[PDB]
Amino acid sequence: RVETPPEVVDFMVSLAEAPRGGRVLEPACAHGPFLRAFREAHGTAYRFVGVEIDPKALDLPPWAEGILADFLLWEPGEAFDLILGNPPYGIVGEASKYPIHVFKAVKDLYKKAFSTWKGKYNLYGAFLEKAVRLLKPGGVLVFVVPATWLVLEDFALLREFLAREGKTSVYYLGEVFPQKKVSAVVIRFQKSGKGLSLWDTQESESGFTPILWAEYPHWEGEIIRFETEETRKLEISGMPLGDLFHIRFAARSPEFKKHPAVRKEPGPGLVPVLTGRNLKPGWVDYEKNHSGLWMPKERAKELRDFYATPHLVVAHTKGTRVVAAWDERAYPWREEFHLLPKEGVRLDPSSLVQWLNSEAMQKHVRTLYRDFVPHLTLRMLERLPVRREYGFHT
DNA sequence: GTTCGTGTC
DNA sequence: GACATCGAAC
Ligand SMILES: NCCSC[C@H]1O[C@@H](n2cnc3c(N)ncnc32)[C@H](O)[C@@H]1O
Repeated sequence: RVETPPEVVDFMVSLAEAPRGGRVLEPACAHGPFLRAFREAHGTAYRFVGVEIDPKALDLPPWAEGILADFLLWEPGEAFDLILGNPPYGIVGEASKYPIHVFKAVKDLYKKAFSTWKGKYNLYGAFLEKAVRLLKPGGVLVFVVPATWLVLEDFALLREFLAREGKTSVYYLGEVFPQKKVSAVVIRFQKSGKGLSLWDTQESESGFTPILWAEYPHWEGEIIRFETEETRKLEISGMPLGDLFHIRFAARSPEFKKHPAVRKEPGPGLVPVLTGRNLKPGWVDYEKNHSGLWMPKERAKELRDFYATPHLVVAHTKGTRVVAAWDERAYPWREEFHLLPKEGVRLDPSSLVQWLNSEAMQKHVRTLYRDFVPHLTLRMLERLPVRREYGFHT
C-alpha cells in the first residue's frame, strides 16, 4: 500500500472511462502503475499526466507527463476527464503519534484548501476532495481508499460533498493490502448525476467482480451501511439505544496522568484505572491493571461525575462487535462508552447487557459495518435497537 | 468534551 | 490471529 496489487489496479481500470484524447491523471503516481495499466487496456490516444512530490519516486514512461508537486496544493492549467490512483493515507500530526509530518504552515494551507477538512482528518480525504475539484463536469474518479469514510464523523463533510458534487459508486474490497492493516473500498465518482450505489465484490483468479448490493438514489451524505431485510427488520423492532441513554466517553489518559489522586503503583485504598482489557461480555475485571494507573475509587467522580454511579459500559476498541457489562462497583475508566439512562427510562440491566452481548446483536453490527473500522463507534452504538423487554421509555 | 488509526503480543 | 490502541487532535 505504497503499492496496489495488480488485481486491484485492474479492477479499478475496468471501472475507468475516458473520451478519446481525454486527460487522464494519476496523483501520487511515483512510477505510474495506474497510467500504465489504463494505457495497456484502452490505448494511447489520451493525455497522460502524473503528479508526484518526491523526485526519487517519479519515474514515468516518456509518453506520460511527470509533474513534481504537492498534488494537494497543485494548480493545473486545465481540469481532467479521468483521475485514478491510490492516495497516500494517514493523519497529519506530531510524529510521536501520527504518520504524516509537515510544517504547521503547510497543514494550515491544507485546511484552507479543503472544505471537507474536519477534525484530525486524513490525507486520503484531502486527496478525494482535491481530485473531485480537478474533474471537468462529467469527469470520472477511481480511487482505492480505506473504508472508514463510510461511517466516521471526520468524513461527514466529505460524504456530503460527494453527494452534492455528483454520483457515487462504492465497491467494498476489505483487507486486500498484504501486510497493511486496513479494510479498503473502491470509489467510482462521476461529476454529474447524483445518488449512491453500494457494491460488494467477489475475488477470483480472473480478478474482482462487482456485486450490486443496494442503491440510494437520494443519498445526501448519510452514513453508508450494508443493509439487508434482516437488519431493517431488527431496527424497527425497538427504540434506538441512544434514545434511552446519554452516551459519554471515558476521561482520556492524560486527564488521569496529571490528576493528583492518581498513582503509578498500587496501594492502600487504591484501585486500578480500567481500560477495554478490563471489560468482558457480561463482567468487569476489577483486579487487573492494564493502564499503569491507580487511584482512590471515590475520587474518580472528580474526572467524570458519572464515575460515581453504577452504569452500563460498552466497548469501543474490540472491533465491530457489541461487548457490554454492568459496572456495579462504579470504578474509574480510562476507556470505553459510558451510558447514562435518560429521564423516565426504566431499565433491566442484566437482561439488557444479555441482549447487547447476544449473538443476534453481533451479526447485526457485522452485517452493517463489517470491518470498516476496528471499533464500535458512537454512530453505530446509538442506533442499536432495544425492545421493551430491556428498556422502556415511559 | 471525544475522536482516530493501526501496535504489539 | 488476539486484542486491543492512547493521546495529539479539535
Ligand atoms: N500512489 C502510490 C501510493 S501513495 C505513495 C506515493 O505518494 C507520494 N505522495 C505522498 N504525498 C503526496 C502529495 N501530497 N503529492 C504528490 N505525491 C505524494 C509519495 O511520494 C509516494 O510515491
